[PDB]
Amino acid sequence: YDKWEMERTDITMKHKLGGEVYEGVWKKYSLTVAVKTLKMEVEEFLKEAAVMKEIKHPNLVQLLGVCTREPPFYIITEFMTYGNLLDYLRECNRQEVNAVVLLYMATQISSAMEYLEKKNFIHRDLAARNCLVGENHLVKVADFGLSRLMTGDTYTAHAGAKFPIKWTAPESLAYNKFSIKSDVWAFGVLLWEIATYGMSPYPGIDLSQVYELLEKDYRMERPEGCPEKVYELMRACWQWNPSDRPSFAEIHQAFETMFQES
Ligand SMILES: COc1ccc(O)cc1-c1c[nH]c2ncc(-c3cncc(C(=O)N(C)C)c3)cc12
Repeated sequence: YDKWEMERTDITMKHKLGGEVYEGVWKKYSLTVAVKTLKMEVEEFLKEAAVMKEIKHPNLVQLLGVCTREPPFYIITEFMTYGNLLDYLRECNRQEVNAVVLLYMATQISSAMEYLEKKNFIHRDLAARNCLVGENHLVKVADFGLSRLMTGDTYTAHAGAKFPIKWTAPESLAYNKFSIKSDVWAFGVLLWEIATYGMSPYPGIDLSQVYELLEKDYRMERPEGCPEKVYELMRACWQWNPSDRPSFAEIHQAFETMFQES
């Protein structure tokens, strides 16, 4: 798609942000942008740009342009001024980022995931570190790793793939299998990260025993201050059987109701 194509000279790099990711300026609009460069495999990078062209949602990071004719290749996106959600929650004023703001953040993220669910994408690395925060608690999900997968289907990760174990669904840990329901599992963990203002999940629990614990129905306990209804949602996301987990449309509806009633 050539409406997306721009010359690399249209952008000036201002600050390196790691991970081959720069804060840049789109000079004709004096616009601050994020720029991902390639110093992963080329074809993988180009397909990631291709997927992002199809994505249009208020809570998914918006593609602005690509430079894909000649190396080095660029993917240019909107810039989210406050950076990743994990550090944002860890460093925030909790009187400002209070319970209703946490609900608002969860509603936004579930809205993005509902859109992906509907458009046959999976994310596969849903976590606070991969959400970005703009002004007035706007949250966007980073969408650079999206894979096409018809919502009824399963992706099998390449042999020897390494996971973020504590965000990873049981079926992914055991069988390298991913679906939108494994994104639902990860969303549950993300909810826990939000509720704890960015605590690390399963604290102190040895990574090699996480799977064994999950199969015996161990789950993280309700965070201090966490509303019971939100915790119930976490627990639904963490059902062992992927088909028992709620869809993102249901999750989003549930949060929309909670947020509106707050
Ligand atoms: C081409 O865009 C990307 C490619 C890779 C990536 O990981 C993210 C982005 C991305 C898009 N919009 C963004 N808006 C803002 C920031 C950003 C600003 N400041 C600090 C941080 C941060 O938390 N750390 C550096 C740890 C992130 C990143 C982005």
